[PDB]
Amino acid sequence: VKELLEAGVHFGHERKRWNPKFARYIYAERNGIHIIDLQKTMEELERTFRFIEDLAMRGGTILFVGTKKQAQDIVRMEAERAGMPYVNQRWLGGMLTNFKTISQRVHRLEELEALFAS
RNA sequence: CGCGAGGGGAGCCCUAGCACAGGUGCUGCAUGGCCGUCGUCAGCUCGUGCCGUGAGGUGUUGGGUUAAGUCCCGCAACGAGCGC
Repeated sequence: VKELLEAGVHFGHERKRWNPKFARYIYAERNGIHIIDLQKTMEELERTFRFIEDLAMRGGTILFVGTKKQAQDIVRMEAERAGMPYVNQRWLGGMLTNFKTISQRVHRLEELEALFAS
């Protein structure tokens, strides 16, 4: 089930504007674009979900983020459809790093959300 | 007190003396207060996060607008205070 899906049309991307580090994940350069090695992809997908799963079952929250248009919307979906926080707009600076202070606004949200109906 | 004369006496006053007052005498570079000026000009900063060996940055650089740090949209920043 997996392979086919991917092999479908979900691999190989940016071309000639890469990073040599990422050279471990790549099959070849067809007509220009870098054809990522899915074979290896799979292997990694595993360990990844393993982690996700080994966490999704222990009451742990995850934070998804995607501030790019060619991927905004969807991320908005998959998040609400999982109750997992997320970021679709401008990922403010110091969120995680200055949470306590960013939160201050979240509180200001309800501060109004309440004064809304009154 | 006292028949009374007169005698003691608390304020206030006059003399004497003691302790002290008073000085627009100096220092506005010892000061408080208050006033004048840049100028009512659009400005000056703070809390936390982040960058930087550090002084310090970022915020408050950029795009449009305004009498305006006025408002907006952007953004490793997220907000706030004194000014407007």
